[PDB]
Amino acid sequence: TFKELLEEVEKLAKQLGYEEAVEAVKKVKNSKSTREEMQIVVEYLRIDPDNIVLRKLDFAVHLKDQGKEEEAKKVLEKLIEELKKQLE
Amino acid sequence: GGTFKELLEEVEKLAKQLGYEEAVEAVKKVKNSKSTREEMQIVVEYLRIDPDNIVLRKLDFAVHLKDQGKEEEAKKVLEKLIEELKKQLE
Ligand SMILES: [Zn+2]
Repeated sequence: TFKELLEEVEKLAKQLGYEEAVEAVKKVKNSKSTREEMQIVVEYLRIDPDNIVLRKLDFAVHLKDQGKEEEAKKVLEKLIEELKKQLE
Repeated sequence: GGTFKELLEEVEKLAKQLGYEEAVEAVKKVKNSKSTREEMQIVVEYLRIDPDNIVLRKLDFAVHLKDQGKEEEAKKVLEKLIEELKKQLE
């Protein structure tokens, strides 16, 4: 699921020491709507504009906002793969 | 240098001069948009094509801010982007 993929992202970014990213993913994972998800993304984009997790999370939430949930999840699967490859 | 749209016109001209063709067309489309919902629709289609383009990234953020009714902070983002583009140009 989207939230399950978010949880894996959060674990990998945590293992990588991305604490701002961890905070935003966790808050998006616990959001009640796409509006709130996107509000969270915007706040963290302000704090860390170059962060690869934030940038991919932004694009995925955009896709979820459009009802393109499968593509949104494919974005996170690719982010998970990138995080893993930095880690192994 | 004034409204959101004029700032967008200036981004569009500098990005054109630098040769950012995708970002030029996105900014042109955002500028001619009827709603923040349309503006965001355009940003997303162009983020898919070129996710690392600096103009697209700042445009996305400015449109978010406009979406939240923070029009003045959105203009400030574009003003910072215009400053950066003018730096790489001269
Ligand atoms: Zn965005």
